[PDB]
Amino acid sequence: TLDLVNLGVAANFAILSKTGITDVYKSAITGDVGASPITGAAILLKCDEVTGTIFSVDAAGPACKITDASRLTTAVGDMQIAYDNAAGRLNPDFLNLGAGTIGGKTLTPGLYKWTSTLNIPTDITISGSSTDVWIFQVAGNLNMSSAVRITLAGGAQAKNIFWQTAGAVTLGSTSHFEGNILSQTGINCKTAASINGRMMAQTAVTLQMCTVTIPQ
Repeated sequence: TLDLVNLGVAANFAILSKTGITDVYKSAITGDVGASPITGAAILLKCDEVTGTIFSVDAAGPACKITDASRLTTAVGDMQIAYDNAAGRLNPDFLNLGAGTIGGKTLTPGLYKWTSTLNIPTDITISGSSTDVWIFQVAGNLNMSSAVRITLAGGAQAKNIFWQTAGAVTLGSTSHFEGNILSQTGINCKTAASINGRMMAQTAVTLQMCTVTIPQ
């Protein structure tokens, strides 16, 4: 059975990036947000958008920000370890499933690999027990189209799902995502996209009136 990706301190964040967090007001974030090593000024969230703590490396950032460089250093470090752990898993259960387009699929537990961009143009289901683990390894971009919903079935939980992407993630407007995103690059959410899962970007997270909730 497939081991969890250990996020270490990064587990405490709904959104963690390296070059900031942009926003089209109003978004709804539940969980802590942070960015390092970029200045807190690069977090463009207001205080009324975040239920949780906004962490900054410095004296800049939103009014409510807490300055904690040392915690953000560990979190981003942990996020990179998680990214490398997820990317490094061997012996996939699936390689190039749906030739890189997986709309309408029900995904069962295990390790999936794509040597391409992964596209999700229509609704999918992720189906398994409360303790089953999914790791999706994507060597290109990850695209989910407008209005596309990931459904969890069988007791599958968002905290047991990891999406590792070598390229940028693009969540289409009104889309509903489930799981942790470990992006080597950006995570770009469009108007009124929901994410039940963490957005861990080694560049930036961009929001457009999005809802982000840390998985429970």
